[PDB]
Amino acid sequence: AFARDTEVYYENDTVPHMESIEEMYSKYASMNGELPFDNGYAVPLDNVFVYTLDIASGEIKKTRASYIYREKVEKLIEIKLSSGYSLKVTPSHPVLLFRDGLQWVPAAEVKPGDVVVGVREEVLRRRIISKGELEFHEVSSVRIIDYNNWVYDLVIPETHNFIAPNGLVLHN
Repeated sequence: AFARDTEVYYENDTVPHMESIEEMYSKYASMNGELPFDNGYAVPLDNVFVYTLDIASGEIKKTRASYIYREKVEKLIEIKLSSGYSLKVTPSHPVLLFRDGLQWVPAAEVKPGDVVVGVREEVLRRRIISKGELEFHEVSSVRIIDYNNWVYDLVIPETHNFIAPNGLVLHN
């Protein structure tokens, strides 16, 4: 799951939005209502789409996202890239790395010097979005953060990943 300030890129109705996952949760809770589930809460999404990468081919396509779920968590791992971007996730959250080949590795196994996989972000702003160009980012720091707040998961029925506004390929 993702920290509240994780930016997400999505379309609804045909127009793009870029906002934090908490902002997006709050928008759809205003529009659709919140459902208590497990120790958390879920909100339904209507005609929200995110972009996803077929990692083997490099084809990017739109796919629907159905729900966002949130729950409270005490500690997260922050993976700070040399670029300055931070991915703040729960410790078992899979992160797409290149080590000996492309591999999903849980966040708690990521180390400084690892490289995280993304696409050139310009691809999300093209009129037609078809093929991604991969780009790798080096991990500078990995540390535990005292978080004590809501973490967010996106339910995407057809796929295991979606693309962030900075192009990172994130596990759903």
